[PDB]
Amino acid sequence: IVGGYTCGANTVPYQVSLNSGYHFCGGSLINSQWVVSAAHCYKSGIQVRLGEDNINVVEGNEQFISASKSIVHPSYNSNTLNNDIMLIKLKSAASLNSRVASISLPTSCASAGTQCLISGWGNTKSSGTSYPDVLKCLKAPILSDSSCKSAYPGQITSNMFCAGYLEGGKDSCQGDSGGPVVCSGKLQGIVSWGSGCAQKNKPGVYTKVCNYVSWIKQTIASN
Ligand SMILES: [Ca+2]
Repeated sequence: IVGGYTCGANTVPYQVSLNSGYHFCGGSLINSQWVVSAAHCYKSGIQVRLGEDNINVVEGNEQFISASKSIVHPSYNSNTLNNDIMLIKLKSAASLNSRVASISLPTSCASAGTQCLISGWGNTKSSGTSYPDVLKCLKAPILSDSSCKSAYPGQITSNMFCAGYLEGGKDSCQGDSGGPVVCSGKLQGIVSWGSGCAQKNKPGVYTKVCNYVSWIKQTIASN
């Protein structure tokens, strides 16, 4: 996260680190047994890490749980990142507590201007690399469809939205992928892609979760 702030330990309790020897993507807990993340985060042998703040330090509220199964969206296109969403089922159910809490799925889409909390352990530098050890947060609005598609002509689908600031300086970044975009108490977005981080006229692109709710709920119910 570039130009965000330290969330504070466990203030985003649905936030998950996906670990395969090291943190490589964020994810969002959606019930005790299921995490949503970006399909481009797909990797064999994920351990989901819940309750994390410092990802480098055991602070005492962690649960580490192996994935039993990943289901990438049927229509996921890795070239375009269209349908950039996947479900990861936990080998055993997370123990839900104040630090490990699921986030509601949307019952409808949010509109342009709605303020969202984006969080993650990705790069905090606009040009260079510094990765934080504690979870970073950014409040950012949903951008207009038109400003989204204007920034990335020929790349934005009805399954994607932009959030952030056209002026740049504040964005999600490498390491944040898969992570939550929460607006008004719902998971509206997943950290998907972008052109660099926090650049002018290059806001973050997010998987539009509200298009996927029936898919998630059917899939979870059948798995
Ligand atoms: Ca930790």
